[PDB]
Amino acid sequence: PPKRLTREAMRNYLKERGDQTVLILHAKVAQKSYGNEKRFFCPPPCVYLMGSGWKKKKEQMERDGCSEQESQPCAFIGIGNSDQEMQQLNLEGKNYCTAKTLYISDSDKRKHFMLSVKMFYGNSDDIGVFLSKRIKVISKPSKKKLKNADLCIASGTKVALFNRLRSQTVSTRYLHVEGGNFHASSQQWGAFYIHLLDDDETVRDGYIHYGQTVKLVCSVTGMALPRLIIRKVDKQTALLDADDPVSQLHKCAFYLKDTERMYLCLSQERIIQFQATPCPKEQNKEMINDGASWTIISTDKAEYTFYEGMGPVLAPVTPVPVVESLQLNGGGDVAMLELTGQNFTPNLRVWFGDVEAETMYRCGESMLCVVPDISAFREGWRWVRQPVQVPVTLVRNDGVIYSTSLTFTYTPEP
DNA sequence: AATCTTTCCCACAGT
DNA sequence: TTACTGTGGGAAAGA
Repeated sequence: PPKRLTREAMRNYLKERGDQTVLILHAKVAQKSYGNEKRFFCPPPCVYLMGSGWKKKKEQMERDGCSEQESQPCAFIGIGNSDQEMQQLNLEGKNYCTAKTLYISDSDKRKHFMLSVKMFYGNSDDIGVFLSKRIKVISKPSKKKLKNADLCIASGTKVALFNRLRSQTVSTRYLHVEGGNFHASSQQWGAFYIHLLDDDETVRDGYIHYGQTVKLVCSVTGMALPRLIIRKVDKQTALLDADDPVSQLHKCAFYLKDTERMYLCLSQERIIQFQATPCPKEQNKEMINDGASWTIISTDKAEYTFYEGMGPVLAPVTPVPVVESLQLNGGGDVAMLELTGQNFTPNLRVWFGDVEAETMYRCGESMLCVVPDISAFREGWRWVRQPVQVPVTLVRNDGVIYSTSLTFTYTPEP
């Protein structure tokens, strides 16, 4: 039968933390296909397997007699209904795989959907079903123009940047940090924070408009580009006088501030600067290189982390709970902690460090638990003598551990 | 009338 | 050459 997590096994986990993590990276918007069209999601949704637990799991399975294909994690992806209209992803040799041929027909009437990722090992042992964040279905890019918060880009949020032509032999390329440099990758795409700057030269809020100075920061490596002025393009000109909101899937260019019309530009797989030509017709326009035209789109991320605290289990690890936030109560006579998040179940207990707490399930989004007494952690303490911080972890009845990034602090009373 | 969003159509450059 | 395929741009339709 399945075993409950022991205090010792929790201690061992807390010491090492070899979690298995599934990340799903995708755009927040998808353009619908009309008729027999296939307009593929771009950038292509990406599944990443993160953490040292994938290697540990793989070694455990092979020691127990699995071959390499049997221990290989497998993934299928689709857009959230029936059927095995799900497309296979190849994760062999890679950390990750992109879903390059997903689309949504106009016969689908949903205004929003989630990607569904189904995972199992090559021996057919179920891992489970992992959901993306919400994706809004759009008809096509505008323009021009804010009341539609969903179609605008807020300062501090993440964007992908890709470079297309209508038809080319060469692969669509995506801004992606790799090998210690910004590159225009055919295989992976980065998500960049887009920071609006005080254009004097720090954080400034609100939505991004053409003609504003922004900083692009890789959400993964923290690498940053120089100050850029984001400008609007149509066909092959950057419009110098546009100042309307930047919107989903619009073409734009990045003029390197204080430069003699140099723009961020791709060259094969390299990111360079290229000089625009001044345009004799009208002076409020500059002709740009095709490598200097980028499509911008807001990006999101679903992340699930799990660990077999008591060894292999027969139930899938999913639905994986995610804790958004922690709220202290008091309240009743008991010190209570409220957890808000997703995928909660009555088979979960909140653990404070290596101490299991009485936990009350309310719904998939809410749980309460009894804050252990400080002596719990500090033997003989009859009150909080100095601050004590402990990790908060969710644990399932079969010993699977769902780590949280959150802690709880006991603070001395003033 | 006017303006905006959705759907439909076509042509490009690659198979 | 003709036939077929995603994609951007622009026309037509619907709101």
